[PDB]
Amino acid sequence: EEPSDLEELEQFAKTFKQRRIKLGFTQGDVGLAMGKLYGNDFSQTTISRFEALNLSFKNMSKLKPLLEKWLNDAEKRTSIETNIRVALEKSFMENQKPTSEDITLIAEQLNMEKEVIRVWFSNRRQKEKRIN
Amino acid sequence: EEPSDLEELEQFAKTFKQRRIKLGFTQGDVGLAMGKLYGNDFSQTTISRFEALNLSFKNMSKLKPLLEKWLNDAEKRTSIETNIRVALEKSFMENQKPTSEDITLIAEQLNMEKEVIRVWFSNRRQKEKRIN
DNA sequence: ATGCATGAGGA
DNA sequence: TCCTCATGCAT
DNA sequence: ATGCATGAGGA
DNA sequence: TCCTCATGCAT
Repeated sequence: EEPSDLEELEQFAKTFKQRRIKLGFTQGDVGLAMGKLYGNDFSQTTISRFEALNLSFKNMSKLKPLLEKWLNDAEKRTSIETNIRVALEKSFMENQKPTSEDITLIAEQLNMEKEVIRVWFSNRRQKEKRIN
Repeated sequence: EEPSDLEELEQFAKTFKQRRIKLGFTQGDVGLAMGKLYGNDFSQTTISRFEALNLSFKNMSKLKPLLEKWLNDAEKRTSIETNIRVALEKSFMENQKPTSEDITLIAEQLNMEKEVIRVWFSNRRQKEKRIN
């Protein structure tokens, strides 16, 4: 094993956030600098997820090398109802990956558009793969 | 959470390795291409650790964004004795972070240079923070 | 694929 | 000094 | 900081 | 179609 393991990534995240704050940069500032200085800008959202390890170990591993260059050098949409959420969570608990059919049922059952439900389960499986 | 969570990073790693092999590139080839095309070369070791998630979630998160640019576009040293290792592991089990004093003891006790032992525990704590 | 090491940054 | 974190030479 | 979404790539 | 994975707009 050559790449950073989980404990090391947690330390890098710690260090990165300290340096950013020490230097007076916002998460947004860093994301913008990454595009200006290294050719790949990142959003405030991604910088926030990285610093909190709210990403999978696979994604954190891709990003760490990129953010490390910065560190060295610096030196219509629909909103889901509260009750529908809980039920959705309950379902996720039963089956993490419902089929197109299971899903269609669950949609009508909750009276929600199919695509919205398909996406909710996709987002939920992704969140479950996050470190934090 | 915006960055990739653990499950998503595992999927990206899977995908990345499949594409690399499908395209006929070695891990070394990719590491070299990253320097030629994106300005930050990586070693075969890092590409191997990334593909196996033998890095922390923090480090995987840094690397994923960088390797993602590639993926899109492609489309004197001392050797430790076997018995000393086991004992060292036993020790690690008792105390993960021994002090300079604890360490010095353990060194003489095993008749090994101090620095070598300090480094072994540092490497061991790092390995423990890895996803895999 | 991985053991032993280095080096930057902060401790 | 000495840790953490990222990374890699040598094997 | 995070809910809901998109889009690339493969399934 | 439809998943996984990376990423972000809008809130």
